[PDB]
Amino acid sequence: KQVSWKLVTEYAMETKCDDVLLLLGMYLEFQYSFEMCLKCIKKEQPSHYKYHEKHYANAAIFADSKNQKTICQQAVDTVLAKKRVDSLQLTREQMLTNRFNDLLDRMDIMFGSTGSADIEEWMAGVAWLHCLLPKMDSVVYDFLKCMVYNIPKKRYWLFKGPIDSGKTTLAAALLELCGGKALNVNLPLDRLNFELGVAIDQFLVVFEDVKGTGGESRDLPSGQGINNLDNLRDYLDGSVKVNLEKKHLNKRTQIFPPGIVTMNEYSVPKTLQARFVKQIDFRPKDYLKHCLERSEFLLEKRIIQSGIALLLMLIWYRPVAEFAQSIQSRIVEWKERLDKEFSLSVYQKMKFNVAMGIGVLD
Amino acid sequence: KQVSWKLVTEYAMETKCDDVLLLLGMYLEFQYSFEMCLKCIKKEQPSHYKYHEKHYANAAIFADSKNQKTICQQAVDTVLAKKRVDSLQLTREQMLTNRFNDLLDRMDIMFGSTGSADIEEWMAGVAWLHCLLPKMDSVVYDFLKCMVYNIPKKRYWLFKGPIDSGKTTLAAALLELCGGKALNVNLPLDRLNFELGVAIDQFLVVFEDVKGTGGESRDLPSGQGINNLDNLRDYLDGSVKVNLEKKHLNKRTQIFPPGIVTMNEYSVPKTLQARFVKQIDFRPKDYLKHCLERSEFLLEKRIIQSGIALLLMLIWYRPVAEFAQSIQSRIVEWKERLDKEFSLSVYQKMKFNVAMGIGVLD
Amino acid sequence: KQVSWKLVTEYAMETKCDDVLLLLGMYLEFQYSFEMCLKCIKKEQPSHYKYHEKHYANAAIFADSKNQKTICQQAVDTVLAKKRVDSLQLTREQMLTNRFNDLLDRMDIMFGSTGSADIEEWMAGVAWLHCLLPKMDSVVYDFLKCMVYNIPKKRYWLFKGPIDSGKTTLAAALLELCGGKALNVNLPLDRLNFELGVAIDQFLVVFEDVKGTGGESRDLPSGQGINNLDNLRDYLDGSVKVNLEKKHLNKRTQIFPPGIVTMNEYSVPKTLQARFVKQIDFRPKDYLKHCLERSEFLLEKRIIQSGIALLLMLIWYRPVAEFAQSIQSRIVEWKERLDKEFSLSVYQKMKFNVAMGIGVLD
Amino acid sequence: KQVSWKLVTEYAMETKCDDVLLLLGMYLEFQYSFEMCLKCIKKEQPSHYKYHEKHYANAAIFADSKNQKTICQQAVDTVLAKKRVDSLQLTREQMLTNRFNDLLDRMDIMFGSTGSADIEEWMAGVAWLHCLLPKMDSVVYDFLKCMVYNIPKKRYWLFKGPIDSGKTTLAAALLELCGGKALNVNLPLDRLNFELGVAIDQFLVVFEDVKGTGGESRDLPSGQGINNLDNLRDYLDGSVKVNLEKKHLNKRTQIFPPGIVTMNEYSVPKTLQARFVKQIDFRPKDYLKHCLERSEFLLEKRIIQSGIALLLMLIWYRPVAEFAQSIQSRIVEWKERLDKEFSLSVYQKMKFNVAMGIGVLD
Amino acid sequence: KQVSWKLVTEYAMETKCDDVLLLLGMYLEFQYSFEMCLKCIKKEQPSHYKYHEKHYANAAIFADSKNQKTICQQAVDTVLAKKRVDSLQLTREQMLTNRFNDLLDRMDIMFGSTGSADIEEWMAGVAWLHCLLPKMDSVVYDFLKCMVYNIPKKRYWLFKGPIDSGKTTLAAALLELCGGKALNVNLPLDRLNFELGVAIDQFLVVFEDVKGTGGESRDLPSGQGINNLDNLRDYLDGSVKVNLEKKHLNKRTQIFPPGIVTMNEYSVPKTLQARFVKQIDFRPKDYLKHCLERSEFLLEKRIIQSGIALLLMLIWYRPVAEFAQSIQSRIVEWKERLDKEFSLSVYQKMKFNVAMGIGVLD
DNA sequence: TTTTTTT
Ligand SMILES: Nc1ncnc2c1ncn2[C@@H]1O[C@H](COP(=O)(O)OP(=O)(O)O)[C@@H](O)[C@H]1O
Ligand SMILES: Nc1ncnc2c1ncn2[C@@H]1O[C@H](COP(=O)(O)OP(=O)(O)O)[C@@H](O)[C@H]1O
Ligand SMILES: Nc1ncnc2c1ncn2[C@@H]1O[C@H](COP(=O)(O)OP(=O)(O)O)[C@@H](O)[C@H]1O
Ligand SMILES: Nc1ncnc2c1ncn2[C@@H]1O[C@H](COP(=O)(O)OP(=O)(O)O)[C@@H](O)[C@H]1O
Ligand SMILES: Nc1ncnc2c1ncn2[C@@H]1O[C@H](COP(=O)(O)OP(=O)(O)O)[C@@H](O)[C@H]1O
Repeated sequence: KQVSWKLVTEYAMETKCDDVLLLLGMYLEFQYSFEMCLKCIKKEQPSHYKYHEKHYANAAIFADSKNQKTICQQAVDTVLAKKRVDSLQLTREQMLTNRFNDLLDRMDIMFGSTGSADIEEWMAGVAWLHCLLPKMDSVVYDFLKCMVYNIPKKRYWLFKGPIDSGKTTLAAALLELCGGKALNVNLPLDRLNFELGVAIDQFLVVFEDVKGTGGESRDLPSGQGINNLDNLRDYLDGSVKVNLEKKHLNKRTQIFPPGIVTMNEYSVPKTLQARFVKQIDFRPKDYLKHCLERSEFLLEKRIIQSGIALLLMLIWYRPVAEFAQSIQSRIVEWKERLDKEFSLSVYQKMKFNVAMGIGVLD
Repeated sequence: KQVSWKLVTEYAMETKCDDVLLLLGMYLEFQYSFEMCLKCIKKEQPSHYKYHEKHYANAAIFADSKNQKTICQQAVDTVLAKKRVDSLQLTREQMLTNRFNDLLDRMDIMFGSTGSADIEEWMAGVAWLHCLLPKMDSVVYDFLKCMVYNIPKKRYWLFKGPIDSGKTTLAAALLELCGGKALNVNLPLDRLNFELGVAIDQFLVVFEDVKGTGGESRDLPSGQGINNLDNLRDYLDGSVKVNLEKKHLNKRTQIFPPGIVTMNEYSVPKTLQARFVKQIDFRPKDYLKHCLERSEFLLEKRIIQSGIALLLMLIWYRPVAEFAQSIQSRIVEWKERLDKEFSLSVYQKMKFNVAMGIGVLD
Repeated sequence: KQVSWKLVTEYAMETKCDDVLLLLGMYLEFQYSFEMCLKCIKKEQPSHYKYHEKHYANAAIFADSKNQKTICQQAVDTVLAKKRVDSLQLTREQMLTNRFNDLLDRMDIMFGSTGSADIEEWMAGVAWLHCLLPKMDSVVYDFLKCMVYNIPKKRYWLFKGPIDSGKTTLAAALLELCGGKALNVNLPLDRLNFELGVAIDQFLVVFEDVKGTGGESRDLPSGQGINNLDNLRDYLDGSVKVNLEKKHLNKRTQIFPPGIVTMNEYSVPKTLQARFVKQIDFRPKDYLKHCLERSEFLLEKRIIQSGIALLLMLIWYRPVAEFAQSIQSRIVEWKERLDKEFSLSVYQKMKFNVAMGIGVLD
Repeated sequence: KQVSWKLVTEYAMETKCDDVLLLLGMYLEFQYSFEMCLKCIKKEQPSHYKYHEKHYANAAIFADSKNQKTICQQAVDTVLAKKRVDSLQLTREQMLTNRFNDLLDRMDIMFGSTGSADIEEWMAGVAWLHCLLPKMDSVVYDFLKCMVYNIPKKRYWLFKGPIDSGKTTLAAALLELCGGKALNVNLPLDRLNFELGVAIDQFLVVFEDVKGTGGESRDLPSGQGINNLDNLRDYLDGSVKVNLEKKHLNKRTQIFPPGIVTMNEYSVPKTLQARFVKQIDFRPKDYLKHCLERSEFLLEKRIIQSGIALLLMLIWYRPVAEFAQSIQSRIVEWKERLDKEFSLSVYQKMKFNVAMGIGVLD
Repeated sequence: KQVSWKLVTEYAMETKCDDVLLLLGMYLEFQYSFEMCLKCIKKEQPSHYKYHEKHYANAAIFADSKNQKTICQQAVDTVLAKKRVDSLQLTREQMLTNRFNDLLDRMDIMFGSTGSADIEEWMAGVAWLHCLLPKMDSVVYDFLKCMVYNIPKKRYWLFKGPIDSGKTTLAAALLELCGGKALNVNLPLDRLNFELGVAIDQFLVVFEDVKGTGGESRDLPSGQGINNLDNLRDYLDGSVKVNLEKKHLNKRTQIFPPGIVTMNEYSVPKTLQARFVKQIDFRPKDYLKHCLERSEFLLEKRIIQSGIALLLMLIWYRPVAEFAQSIQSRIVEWKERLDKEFSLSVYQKMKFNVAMGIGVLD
């Protein structure tokens, strides 16, 4: 009998696998007998136990084959081909809707019967995130719409505040909610060349902790990031296509993606201040610090950094009609799921605990 | 049965794909039944629904095949071969006539029944651009004439002026009309060679926002760009061929393209001013600035940066005889469309609105 | 029924193609029917209409083939193989005699019944070049002997003088007459390897617009050229075989070509001054500018740079006996055309016009 | 009806080709019929008229074949394989004996009645060059003896002296008398990897114009060469096998060959100074230059640089027993044949003409 | 029939052949008949006449084969693979056994029937070193066993003395008895990290001429070398694995090799003094200089500075039963050779005349 | 792999 190359390519497509060694290893685990597989019976990894039943007959023949890495390469090139087709043909609203579909799939497993996580612990995360800024759910929705519409010169937001105020916490959650990357522009103009190359085909970027110079009475390290941003003005404005470089690969011409700049209270040049739409001032708050000392599980599970928490915030607060037409069905299912388990009185009691600096789940 | 490699090569020539991954992704999705195909029913992308019914039989057999990327690589070689043949054998008037034909195909789709845009928005763009410089249609035409003749020494145009003065708006629109690339020569010398390699076979080059030295006299940043340009003087003149390189590929010998330099008001060494045949001064105009803020659809849809707008300007103002004899019959059809859907009073009112800082549609 | 690889090899040999993409593109055009081809009926490019009828049957079999680039790579290597054989086996007099035959073939097509060139406009170029230096045909003939005899350490010529004085003009014309490559040595030492590799198997090199270190008090830019070139002294002499390099290919060992160095009034080290035979000083001549300004057809058609203009000068002034024995019989045919289509007096009027700063033709 | 790969390998062994494009070009010329072959009738090159009649039948079938470059690779590999066998298994005296046999075969054909050269002008070469130094012919013998012994850590020679002093013409003459390759180590140390790779299985290495640090006040610019050699100490000592590299081929483990360094008057670090066995320093002379001005055939025909001129000198001054025993019978034929024409009285007269600066002839 | 690839691999294994083109070249020699072979009758090399009778049948088929280099590549990979199995097991004793095997075989040649120098020069040098330092025949055997055991903290020996005392000249011979490299730790601390990386995967390290501070009190130059070395605590002691990096490579983790420090007479901080297991003081002796001056061939043949002189000393004095139980048989022959080629009394005569300051062969 | 990256 012969290997079906078509069944391998299907598995790669449905697993969304970019990687020749990961695919090869995953697929070789299907050769052992289905009826007695310990990895199925512990139900431990979803990308195994959902597929082993189908692929056993092909995996047995594949284990005898001589072509193995050649079969996996064609499968991986098919998955890479779809990504490139999508990048050039989807509108930004569809890219975001696909990303929410990926997140909702992970939530269904994570809060399912074999799930590890309590939904009570993640709703405590929504209560703590809501106290970080005024009107958080509007701020998150304004951010999403701004990244979708991508209007020239209305592309970037500035996060400003003392050390330990929440800047990296909120930024990391937005990066997970709509996939993106972090950049470090504090380097010399020499090395920036490959640093800016991380943004190739990304939806969103964050410039993390850019350092100015001067203001030394404030007790701040000096660096050159603000000078660099002032020379990188064209990338922030975004009217024109710029050349971007990865190590060993040819230059690509792109409209550089929108993003977030985080900084301490360094002085902005009047030039740079004008490229931003909004600045959000973060300030330290004593009640939130006392709360985290008495609700450690938020930090230790990394709940407050995670985009699943921001999505649960959006699901609770925003009306169904703001979401795109195809995802609305999953959302009304998830709303009814949540309203059945959290009474509004319990959620207001969670928020009242956070405002008092007491532990959330008393 | 066996795959027809000839039909794949035919598809690549009709859609003009250079990317092997993009061609592979496109061709695979034809494998599903044409009678049901959702993107054909939705009329989503012209690169798909115009072809699916023809290629369906071959795409099913291609999905079974074991040398898919060898098939796609040969098809991409075939499209590259036509580009190099056309580059050595066509006169620059024919190269430009072919670029106008591509744009007019986009305009037929874009302003047809399937398309999203409409003419009164984009024609207000042509009214806005005409207020930027005196006699804009003569300046655009005289530029096109210069680039087609490509006379040595008498070859490059210099745009200078304060920030927010429309240099990059015009330069990006001229770039989109002719086709070409933007280069950032502000770099260190040891990596300029790969930057200049982006010019290979292009029709235009635009050297964007080159920094000088001595800017503190004006409160301007400092950078090497103007000194690098003084070392590249051989590339600007175009008297003799230069050697250009892409990463991992052997050097190619050709005459460097003509084009545009944009800069802030640095002092220019007189040996470089001797090499620029025309200098166009841009200055702040407050009425243009007020008009954009009240007419922001001009930015949100990128109407003012786009070469389709400049071609509509040429169609409105130029007499039919100045286009090459091949494309004239297609242009009189467009003059008829525009003179049907508009009147002089409508366009005279749009320019009247701009000149008073009123909204262009008021 | 199978492709004959020998027919493609003949076509490549008769056409002299060095790159695989160009050979592939040319040959794929032959698959369409000979009885209707528009490119044959217009007689537009001579590489097509002379060969299509012979190759058509094979081209349709080539278009079905699974192996196309492999076929073309063998054919291109066969053309490169002949050029390597001749570079070891021929004397330099025969190399130049062959290059003159190639030029005289182009002159038959340019000035034939089926081409655009006007012999009066090209003989107007001879008048302008004959004014640039005194005794111009003596200079051209002494240059040619220097390149043919290739006497060690007496091989290079130096051109000095202001910007806009005819030095790059005459260098480009000599470079087309002999054939060769133009090289840039103003970049730093560490990437010169692949630049000097452009000189492999060539007859001439021209080092364009070399920059010195000093002279800044004259308002002349500083750079690395003369420092680099003083390290390269071993390449200039041609007493010893050097090692030359291209990407992915092994070291070639050969004597480096003779050539021309061009520069703008920098001072030169005594070690470099010892390795040039003759220095030519160019000083601006006002009447040549006012002539050229009224004679813009010279620049558009590039006549004053073209090697054909110096070959026409040699046919006008030199005796017949001092061309090689096989090419004399074609030169005497060209002597007769020029004495039929011009008198002396029409040529003497043109040369008087150039002295007067009037347009060359009147 | 198959191509004989055996016959191609025999042609490469008899011609001793070591480049694939050259062998391909040479073998393809044999496909045309033997009878009418214009090159065989004129007898232009021995590598053609010796072999065509034998190889014709195989070359016609080679011209139909489609593996052509793989056939030539296996033939060139066979020739490179034999040189490595010789390089290990021959006695080092016999390698020099073999190289003289190659020269003595080549010297006989060029002084044949069919040859272009003549005895008196090449003996003027012997006269001029023996005048260049004190006791020249015994200095050449001392060099040959030193290289033949190759006593570890007692190999290399220095030369030192200024421009136009004579060092490089002597080094070039020795290089052709032996087998050898010139190297340029003035480039930065990390690039030298493939430069040193040329010495693989060579007899002599010569380092030409190696530059020190400082001394620039004499108009002798600096470079990395001497610091490189002090790093490359392990290769001069060569008491152990070094590892030498070339592109896409398995690397060679070998002792680096004996050789010569030529320099201008730089300082030498004591660590490097200790490696060189002998230091034959140079001084300029004036009547020799007066003679060359009047005797231009010497440089035109490259008489003074060639190893044939030193071999004519060693034939002149050396006793016949000092050579190897196989060539002893050839050397008496050249001793006699040379004396039979060129008597000592006329030799002394023209040697006086050099000494007096007259110009050598009569 | 077909080629046996295993017969080729047997020849490569038994010849211990490391290199593809060398294997190809030697195996092709077996094409011709065994009975007639001229090399077999002369017996010039063992690698031919031992095998030709056996391998002739295969070599007749190998000559017709169309993929000869692939056969040889597999054979060489088989010999190279066996060296990496042996790397698994090498105890540091067995490293020194085979390091000696490589050096005796070069002694067998150089002093042999086909030799190049006579032991009467070498033995007077061995007698000279046997009076440079007290009891030195015991020192070298003790030194080597410290290196073989590589006991932590017991690793390093300090050679101290004023200039011209014998330090560098003995360090050369010990480094050539072992294998290793020298390091120059006088560099500023920034550059030391790359210098130390040269020790990657080696048996021995030698540190040369560490500059102190305060040595100007005796006109000694001063520098950081001692202060750098005092800070390399973990590299000297050898209890823990340390990181090493070459330029352009990733960091390697290993125990740092043992070694020798040679020092120009400065003071040593008592921290650094605790790192060295034994200190050797070298002192000027004028009778050693008079001896050298009256025996200058000792230096000019470089008798003193070789691992050959130290191995020859280990042969003379030490007993046989302490050499490894395999290699000890090869010292039987060099003992009996020396005991008969040289006189037990003549040694004492030349040590006497050395100590007398008389010429060592007088 | 070589080149590019690294230095
Ligand atoms: N608004 C706040 N008030 C008090 N503590 C905070 C606040 N936001 C965050 N923290 C504390 O600071 C830690 C780090 O927050 P992060 O956002 O990573 O720092 P930064 O604001 O400097 O980027 C959190 O884990 C939490 O313990
Ligand atoms: N005459 C003008 N006066 C003031 N602003 C202008 C004028 N023309 C264009 N603009 C502004 O130019 C902006 C485009 O950027 P641009 O000025 O071209 O950048 P740069 O000057 O760096 O090339 C537009 O967003 C618009 O607001
Ligand atoms: N006699 C002259 N006076 C002024 N300009 C001249 C003269 N001769 C040639 N030129 C100019 O030389 C230009 C070409 O450059 P050229 O002077 O040959 O080299 P470079 O600019 O490097 O010195 C032509 O476009 C032409 O305008
Ligand atoms: N005595 C001499 N007479 C004439 N020319 C000489 C003499 N010595 C050297 N040369 C010139 O220098 C070249 C090589 O000698 P060398 O002293 O090495 O010069 P360079 O230092 O320029 O290489 C010769 O080929 C020749 O052109
Ligand atoms: N103990 C000694 N007494 C006198 N001269 C010596 C002594 N040791 C070496 N020499 C001489 O000193 C020269 C330099 O030796 P070297 O090892 O460079 O000195 P150092 O001990 O400073 O390293 C030797 O070549 C030798 O001629």
